[PDB]
Amino acid sequence: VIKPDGPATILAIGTSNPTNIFEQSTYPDFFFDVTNCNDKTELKKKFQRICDKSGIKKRHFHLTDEILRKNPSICKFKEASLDPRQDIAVLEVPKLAKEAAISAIKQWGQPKSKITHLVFATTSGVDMPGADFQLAKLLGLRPTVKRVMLYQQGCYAGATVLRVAKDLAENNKGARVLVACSEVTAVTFRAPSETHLDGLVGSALFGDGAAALIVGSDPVPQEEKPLFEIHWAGEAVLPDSDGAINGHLREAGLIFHLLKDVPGLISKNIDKVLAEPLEYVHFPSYNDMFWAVHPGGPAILDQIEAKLGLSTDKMQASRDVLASYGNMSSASVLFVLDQIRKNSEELHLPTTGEGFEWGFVIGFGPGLTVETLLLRSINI
Amino acid sequence: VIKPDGPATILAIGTSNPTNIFEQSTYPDFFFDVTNCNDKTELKKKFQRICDKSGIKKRHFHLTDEILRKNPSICKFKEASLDPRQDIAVLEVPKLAKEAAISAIKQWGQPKSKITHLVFATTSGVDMPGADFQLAKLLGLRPTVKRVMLYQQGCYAGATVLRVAKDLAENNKGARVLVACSEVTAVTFRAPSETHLDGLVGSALFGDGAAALIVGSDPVPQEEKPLFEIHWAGEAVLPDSDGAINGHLREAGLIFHLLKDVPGLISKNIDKVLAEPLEYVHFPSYNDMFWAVHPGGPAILDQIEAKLGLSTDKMQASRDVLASYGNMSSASVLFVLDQIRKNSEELHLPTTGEGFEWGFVIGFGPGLTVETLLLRSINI
Ligand SMILES: CC(C)(COP(=O)(O)OP(=O)(O)OC[C@H]1O[C@@H](n2cnc3c(N)ncnc32)[C@H](O)[C@@H]1OP(=O)(O)O)[C@@H](O)C(=O)NCCC(=O)NCCS
Repeated sequence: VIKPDGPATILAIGTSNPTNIFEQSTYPDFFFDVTNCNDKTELKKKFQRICDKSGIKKRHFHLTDEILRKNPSICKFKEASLDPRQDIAVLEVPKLAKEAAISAIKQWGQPKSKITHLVFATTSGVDMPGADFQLAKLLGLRPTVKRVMLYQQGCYAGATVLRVAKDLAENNKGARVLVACSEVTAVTFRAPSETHLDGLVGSALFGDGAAALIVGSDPVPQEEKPLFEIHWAGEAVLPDSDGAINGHLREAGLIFHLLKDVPGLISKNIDKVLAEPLEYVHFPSYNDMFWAVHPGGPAILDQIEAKLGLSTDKMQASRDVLASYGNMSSASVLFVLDQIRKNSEELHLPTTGEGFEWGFVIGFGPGLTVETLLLRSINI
Repeated sequence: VIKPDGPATILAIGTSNPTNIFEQSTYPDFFFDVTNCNDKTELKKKFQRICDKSGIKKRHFHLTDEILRKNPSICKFKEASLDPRQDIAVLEVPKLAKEAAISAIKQWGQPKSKITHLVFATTSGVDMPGADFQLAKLLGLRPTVKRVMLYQQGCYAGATVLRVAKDLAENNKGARVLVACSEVTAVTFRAPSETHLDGLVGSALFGDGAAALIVGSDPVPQEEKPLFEIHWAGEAVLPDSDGAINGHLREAGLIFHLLKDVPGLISKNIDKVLAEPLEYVHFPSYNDMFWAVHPGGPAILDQIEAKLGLSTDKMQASRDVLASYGNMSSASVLFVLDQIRKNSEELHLPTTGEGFEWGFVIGFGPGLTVETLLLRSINI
């Protein structure tokens, strides 16, 4: 059996976001108005404070005043609302991923018939057949596409899809994996409550977006353009982090429980989490590496930056994504990678990874699970 | 980078089921009593006829008369019931898998510390952290265990976990994958209705169970005992099968809709689906192969048997699993593999695959997706 020789390589990155732009400056005005919570004046000041410090400037949402008016239960706190949230999500998640996938396939330059695998991740509702099937059908991929559907994996899923794609691409000759992460906040949209302060954080951070990539080993020279090589993939459940990030798909929708200790737990353990991939590549200085860190919140980026002694330009690509699109869960880290290669091509840098050789793709979510990938950039 | 040489090998199989046995003969009496539908006499006769022709003799359930009385909403048709269904499923799914995993690890003979990967599949509710995290924690596996959580993939998931485990084991040296499939019917439990005849099928067929396997390449001689080798893994979405098995996770739980003839569609296309792996091994006669077909119902086993001209003993292991435990979704096909292996050992057959060299693991579900794996048995 002939197995491919080279590491799993990202051959194309494409992104998409819904067209309805919501400025973070005035998001509390919209948020408290659609959920009929204008009377909760003290809670609005608290949400304004969180939004002002969120590092987010704008977010793209599928949900509008019109869609929330047509589905009033989504605007209610504890009322049965899973059915209309799912009906929106099940349709929009693969549709958004379709636009991201088309852009990734167009950038790749090869026909869609060469796609042998499909890895899809979403935390925006569940359905049978899954979003993976829906995407495959919408794009017109081969009916024999090998699918890996990753439902409800949260914010580390951007890293999980690349970890899964690594093994699929590297173990199958000629395998070209379509990776897709798509998040639509229809299921997580929570009305503000004085009893759910961690729900205000999620409401200030979560945005919509989709990212798609083509991953494959042994790139065909003068045909495919290698962007990043995946050299190591792994994860870690952080000690004493039980219940730090919980998410339950209830009748009222997807309820997130975020403890305030999340940025601190990641900072305390980030050096230990990065220990194994660092030794694989002979301990390069943190400041000699590129960083595609999931913008879970600004406090996570600020505290990883401070704990590791990183120069302020390292977290810039992550902060730019957070500023322009917010926390798009699984999609976020792939948008960061796209921004890293785009900045590199725009500035005519030595490599696709901001001039640096090695880099990290870090995602975090439920567990607390921190998913890490060691990437090598390509010389340009 | 040193990659392993051999194919992904099943090194141990362990199974588990809840202790409450419900005989199929009198199941309609229990079912119509807990759901308060004793007055629906004509529907009871129709359900009795489905249970009598189901090929199922007994099913193991976590749900009892006691648990259903303490959770009245689960016994209702359209009343909001996802919350108590989830509370039960989220706790019981990894607990059942723990028991199956312990049995698999014990049969393997190596410490649990050597497990580098965990692939979990379930259609019995969703949660963040997933059932994968919960299983890893309950077993005390390394905090760095690489996880693949397969939620809501239905009845093909038993084959998907093996396809995923194939690439993980074959692309990583020393990798030992814990495969786990666990199904508890708390979410699929549907009160009988004259307006949901598709629900009667699921009510007559779905049972509880868990199966766990240890998958790895390059077995260390005189330490590990190879049971089956995975040589090919793939899938296919059957033509003109749109909406054949639709499953929606609603407020009232998991609702199934069967818009097409599932057993008829698989039979018509099975020759075409099996074409690629048969080609890999020079088209051996179907009757010279072992069959680990998912016991979705009696019709699928009967119709594949008739279309492919199989001798009656081929579907026996699948029929024995259906008879003893019903349709345990993802877990079923792995129980069949265990039964094929067990029959082979007790009858002192030449191979672990009932004397035959090559064989198929066929899973089917939403799409209509048919997942197939080509396995080679081990000489004993
Ligand atoms: C939420 C966040 C943007 C707030 O900005 P900040 O720079 O931390 O500013 P502060 O911490 O001083 O203020 C945050 C306010 O929200 C509260 N808050 C922050 N995180 C909270 C949480 N997880 N649960 C409840 N309240 C929280 C703080 O207590 C404070 O409330 P206050 O008005 O009574 O003082 C920041 O803490 C952050 O990014 N946190 C991580 C968010 C996260 O975990 N994201 C991943 C989600 S999967």
